[PDB]
Amino acid sequence: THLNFTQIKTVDELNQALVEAKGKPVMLDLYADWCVACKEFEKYTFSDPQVQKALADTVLLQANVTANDAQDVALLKHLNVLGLPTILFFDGQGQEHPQARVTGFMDAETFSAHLRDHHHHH
Repeated sequence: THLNFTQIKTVDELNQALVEAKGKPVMLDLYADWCVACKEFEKYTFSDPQVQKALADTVLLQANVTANDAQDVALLKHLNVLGLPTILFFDGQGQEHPQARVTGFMDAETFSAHLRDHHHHH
């Protein structure tokens, strides 16, 4: 099984997705078909009900940079991404918190702990 991502391609598209998500946290997954740890996230981590349920109230975005085309490269540069896998997290105000970035494989337990570490105005 698999998470329900919304694809974005460009910097502009990311920004409008963040505008529409405003009020809910966001996770942006940076993916490529050739990225082994990205496939491992799908196999071991995003497939785990604990992770799925933990992410149920998060807007999930994905950028597929497989081609490394001009738009992909501009997005990666804009986000100061150094390589894959990278997962970024934005709060409900749209602010990215760099300490939350995930830049290597994490199993379900580790990823869930990362996610843990604003609900109904609390």
